[PDB]
Amino acid sequence: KTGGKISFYEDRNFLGRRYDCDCDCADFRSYLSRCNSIRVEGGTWAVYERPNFSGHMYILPQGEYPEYQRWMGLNDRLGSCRAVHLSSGGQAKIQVFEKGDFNGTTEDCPSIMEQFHLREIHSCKVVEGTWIFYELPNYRGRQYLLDKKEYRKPVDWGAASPAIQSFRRIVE
Amino acid sequence: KTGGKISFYEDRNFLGRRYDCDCDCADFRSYLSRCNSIRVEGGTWAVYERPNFSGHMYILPQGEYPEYQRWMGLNDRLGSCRAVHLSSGGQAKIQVFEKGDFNGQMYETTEDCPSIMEQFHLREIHSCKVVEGTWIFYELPNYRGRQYLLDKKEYRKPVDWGAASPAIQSFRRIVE
Amino acid sequence: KTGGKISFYEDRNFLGRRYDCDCDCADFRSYLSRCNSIRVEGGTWAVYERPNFSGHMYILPQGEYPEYQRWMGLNDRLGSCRAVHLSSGGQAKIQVFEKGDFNGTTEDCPSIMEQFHLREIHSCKVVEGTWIFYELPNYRGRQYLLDKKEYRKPVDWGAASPAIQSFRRIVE
Amino acid sequence: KTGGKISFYEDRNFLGRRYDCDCDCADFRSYLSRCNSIRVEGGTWAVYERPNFSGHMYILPQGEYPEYQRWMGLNDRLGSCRAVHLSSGGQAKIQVFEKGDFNGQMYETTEDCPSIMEQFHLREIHSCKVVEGTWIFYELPNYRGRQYLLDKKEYRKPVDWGAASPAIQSFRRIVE
Amino acid sequence: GGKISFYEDRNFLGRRYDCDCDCADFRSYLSRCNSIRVEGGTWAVYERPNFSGHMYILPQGEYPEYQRWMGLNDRLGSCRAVHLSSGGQAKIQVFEKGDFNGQMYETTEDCPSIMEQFHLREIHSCKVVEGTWIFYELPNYRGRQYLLDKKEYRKPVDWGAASPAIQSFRRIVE
Amino acid sequence: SKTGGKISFYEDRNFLGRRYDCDCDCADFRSYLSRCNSIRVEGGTWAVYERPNFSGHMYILPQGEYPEYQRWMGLNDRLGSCRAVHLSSGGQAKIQVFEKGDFNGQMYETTEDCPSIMEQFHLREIHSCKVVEGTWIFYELPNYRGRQYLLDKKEYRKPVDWGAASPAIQSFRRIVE
Amino acid sequence: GGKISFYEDRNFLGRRYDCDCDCADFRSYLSRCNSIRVEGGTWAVYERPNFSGHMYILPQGEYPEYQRWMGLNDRLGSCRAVHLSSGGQAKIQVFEKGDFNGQMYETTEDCPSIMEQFHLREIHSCKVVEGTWIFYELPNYRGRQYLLDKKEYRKPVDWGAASPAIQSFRRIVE
Amino acid sequence: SKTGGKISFYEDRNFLGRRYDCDCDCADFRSYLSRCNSIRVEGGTWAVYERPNFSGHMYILPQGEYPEYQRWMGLNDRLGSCRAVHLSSGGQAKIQVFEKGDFNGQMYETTEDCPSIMEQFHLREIHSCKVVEGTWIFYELPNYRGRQYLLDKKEYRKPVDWGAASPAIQSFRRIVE
Repeated sequence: KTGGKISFYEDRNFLGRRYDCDCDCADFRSYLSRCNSIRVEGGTWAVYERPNFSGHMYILPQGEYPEYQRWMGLNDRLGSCRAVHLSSGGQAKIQVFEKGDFNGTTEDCPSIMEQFHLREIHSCKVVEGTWIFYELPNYRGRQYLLDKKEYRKPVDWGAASPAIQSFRRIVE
Repeated sequence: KTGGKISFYEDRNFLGRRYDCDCDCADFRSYLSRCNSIRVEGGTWAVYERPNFSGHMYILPQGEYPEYQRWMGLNDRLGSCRAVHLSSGGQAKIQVFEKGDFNGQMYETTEDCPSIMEQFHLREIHSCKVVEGTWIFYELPNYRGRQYLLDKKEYRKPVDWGAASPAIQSFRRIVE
Repeated sequence: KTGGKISFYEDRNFLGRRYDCDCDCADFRSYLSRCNSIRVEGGTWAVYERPNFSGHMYILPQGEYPEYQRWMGLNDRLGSCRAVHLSSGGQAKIQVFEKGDFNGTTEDCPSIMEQFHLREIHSCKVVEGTWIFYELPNYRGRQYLLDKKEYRKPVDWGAASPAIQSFRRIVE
Repeated sequence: KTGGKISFYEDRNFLGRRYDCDCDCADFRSYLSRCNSIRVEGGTWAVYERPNFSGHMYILPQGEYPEYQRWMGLNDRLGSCRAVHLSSGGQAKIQVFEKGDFNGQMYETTEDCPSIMEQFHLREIHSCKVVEGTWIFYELPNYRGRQYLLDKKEYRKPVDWGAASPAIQSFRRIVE
Repeated sequence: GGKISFYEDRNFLGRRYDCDCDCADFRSYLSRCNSIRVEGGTWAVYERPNFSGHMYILPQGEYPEYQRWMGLNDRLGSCRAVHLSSGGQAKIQVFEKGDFNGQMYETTEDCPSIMEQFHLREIHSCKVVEGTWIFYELPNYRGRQYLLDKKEYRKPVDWGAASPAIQSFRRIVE
Repeated sequence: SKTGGKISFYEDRNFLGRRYDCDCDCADFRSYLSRCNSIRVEGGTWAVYERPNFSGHMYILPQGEYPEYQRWMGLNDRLGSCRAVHLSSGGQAKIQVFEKGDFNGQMYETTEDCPSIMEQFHLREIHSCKVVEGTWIFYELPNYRGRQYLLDKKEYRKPVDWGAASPAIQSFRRIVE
Repeated sequence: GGKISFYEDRNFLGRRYDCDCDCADFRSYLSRCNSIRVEGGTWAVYERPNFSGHMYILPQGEYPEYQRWMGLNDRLGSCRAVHLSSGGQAKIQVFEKGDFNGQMYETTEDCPSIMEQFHLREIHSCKVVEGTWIFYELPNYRGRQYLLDKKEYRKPVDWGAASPAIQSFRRIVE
Repeated sequence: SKTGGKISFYEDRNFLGRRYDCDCDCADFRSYLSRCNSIRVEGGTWAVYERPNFSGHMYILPQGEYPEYQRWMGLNDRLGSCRAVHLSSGGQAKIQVFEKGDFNGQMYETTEDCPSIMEQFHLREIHSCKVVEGTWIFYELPNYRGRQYLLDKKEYRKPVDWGAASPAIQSFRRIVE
């Protein structure tokens, strides 16, 4: 998905004619008559026996495959491939109960009061992803980082005067 | 993930002495008098005012920061940095359905499953909605057999994967 | 398509947050709020105002674009991109009339007689692509190369004893 | 295209002295006693037995050749190489149709067209089948205006490009 | 910039996992490791995850069988990079007169005025016991620069000076 | 030492004009550059010289980007030679080892690797040690075999201090990097 | 391995086209060229296509305005790389006795037996007028090797030999 | 000279075992490698030495891959230092120029660039010339301005021989690479 490449050799042991794919190729049978060994430098890839992403599909993580049997393959007939994009951003979500612990949406909040009629924030638990509390609204002031765990109060993180008033999501 | 990188410059506009970090640095005061511009070429980084990750912290994601006001810093002192890891392995989950459009019993995990008859007692998987991640179905257990690839979305019948059969007995999460 | 990359900056003059795409990205608005300048190192790219390849689409060859107006853009709203694969292999086709000049399909021929009941080859003209005549059948013996022109007889290329008896297509 | 490369080795199995070509070499006898294996990392190459591209010729496309019998050579003498250029710019063409599913007058070029009213006298393009290449439609002439991207296939109505309007008056071929 | 790469089959084959830094776990990526290529740096490599179990250390080089690093099996789970450098290991001796006579003053730390720290006008000879040092003609690290990347220097010209006028010096780190 | 590092000289300010790249040491590039008003240092630390064959005023340039020569405390724009500074990463690395615990008994001091305690000294076991510079590797068996323990710049009153569950140590090496 | 890169706007902006070799045309890719970065090699750059019109030659360096290479306008259409190297430019003088006395014999070509070509047992001094040469103790380019990468050598030890036994020599090319 | 080139030494045959990379000149890697049984040469030509500080038997290794040391005519497997051979690309490059056509009249010979024919000689025009080594650039105007003509290793009986439509030539440079 970023820094990924895959190379198909017509012969075992990374010999013969060779076809290199960075992104997806619907059909490369015009370049290779067979494929008996594959190097995948980056990323994970799905390779299909036949073109336009049809046929038996095998999955190849990065690694070095000198015989098709090494990628569970059946014969030596492949014709198309596609890079799989592992979901970079995932379960970005968070809950805030502010004062104390509890009962006192998933996208950034510039204004504690505007986006949510909550005075301040004094408790909160993470579900997935990493979040960043900002002291003043608009994401200004001191920054504090929260992994995907659960925090009991402004002391479960570092902010003596819990003056949190904004929150952004990490994305990678 | 790994493979990140970040370069700190002495002067504004990516000029002066330059220190390149590719992992975490408990001290770069023996290299850089000050910091006045940053280039993040990969990853997300946590930069610190003082060595050993003390002082004020600023979170920098990829990009080109020609002034320290551009990462909202209070001055040009920095002495340590750490790479925020974004939770990947340990982020995805799945729900598999016994009877077509999500009828029958609804089973769910975020682990894997080498034998669904052993793990879940089902023989065939007729449907499923993947909450998060990308997954692989294999016709037979122990992960051998025909493979079908599933991304984050829903599957009313076994149509979207590449078959007209329900036949599967193992699946696995992709982490790289 | 091979050795291509594109970088979106949220600020003019290649400043600010930056998102890098190798292959296609259906949606990157979670990474960039705006886009005011683009570097495309390799290949040509289509960028769409909105995600999943919808909206106004602009085309960017490799080059360096410091304001959106420089890629004919309208505002600073882009959300998805796709690399365009310029057809590598094209009008691979050829005609053979053998003896003399004339009246005496587009894929390789191991056997002059088997694939076509033609004795030998003594004339031929190219339409598109590069072809390679082989002396003996099965692509053996002397090799001769033909660009996409038109040849009058075995002397329009180099093969005194015109013993051509096979033909392969170039692919790049 | 350009960006190719090819490496010649003295011994079999990619061993011995190594000469790397990235463009055409009229002589490499002052470098390599012999040639017994080749690695083509990019491009398609024409290798020659004698310097100044004389002698027997063998055509090598990307790949790993550990013996000279593997490129069907007669022995290990080589002294020159030249990079077969595969005809790109000058390979594609288009046919544009005045009336829906290819009714009306049928017009065709392989050049470009900055103003189709000027070039062809049509006001709107309702259909077209692209024989070869990838092309760009712009709503207005001189290539400004809305852009739609077309690959090699057919278009019954103006549906496959991104509009419900026929409005166009310029188009261009992509060469890179 | 170090790199280490784990292979699940002998002779650099199978699935491959790459580290640029420490890694507390690879069990999710590789099930066995039977060979390694270390392209930068030297690594502590551990049997289980979280840097535990038995530890083998690996410098640059290509290891095609786990025995070739003395491992007892193909089980490995974490690795962190031996980065130890301790740039804190430089010492220099400076003398008032030449050929290492006069008041002699040893320092492991930089010096912005030797007139201030040491009450000396010139330096006429010098021993570098450890490290690499720049000599400045003026205090506050300005003026003519001289690089002392050797052992001993008996008169100023040895470091390529035509005057004993040197007033500050500092160490190069890497 | 060695490994990668690179240096670029521009005729004009802000990284403009004819450019010259030093990969290793070059004693005269006067034939490529008429002067030098800006430098880029990607790798390593360089000494640059006003005149060829490593003479004249020298300035030292670490990694960094120097848009005009006053940024390298330069005096003019005449430069002619470039040397890369090797900054040895393998120098003083001493280690003390004792036959008794808590630093008692016989004590040897050394700076070089040792295939065998019993061969070069007359200790079977090793019960305490001091690391004076560098970082070392202890082995269970002679000739750098057996279990490995990684020892850095600290002190060790008993074996368990370096992780070992016994005093059995019979070889050691220093690290080089 | 040379590279040159054409930009259609001043200051390295706009569409960009890259050459590794000669190129008879860029009109299909760029309409103007207003600045160039030459990262390897030196280039003849031509006004029109097919290496015609006026010619400007460009070595490594970053040219942000076409005037900075002395061009009269932003029109350029082809370029080929000045590769001229003429490795044919090496000459060596060898002498029978030392300090450049004895029979003296000049050659621009290699020599597999100096006993055969020249009727001499040893070489006792030598002048390298141009190029770089290896000296072999035995004929047919075997035996102890000595590298002559300087100007003059008055006795064998100068090239680091402890005997005048040298019997063949050849030039290094690049 | 300078520019990129690299050299790799392996402890064991066929590119196995501990590895050491020389980027520039290294005088003692005995502390990294115990011996050397295979070498990879990516860039340039190297002189390798049996013993440290550039002494012992030396062998010369061009680009290539040498799986055992007999492939570099080696005698044993002791190596200790490495020097990269600089093979000057800018040496003898002579040029003769005449005031008359077909080599008549005054004739100057030179090897260095020349901002002005009228300043350093008393020719206004240039009608013939010989290039004895290298390749040169003729300019219309003094100080390397005006129209450029590219001259290689040949001879030129009249101006049109180098492409020019007139004898107007008033400066010239040699190429360096």
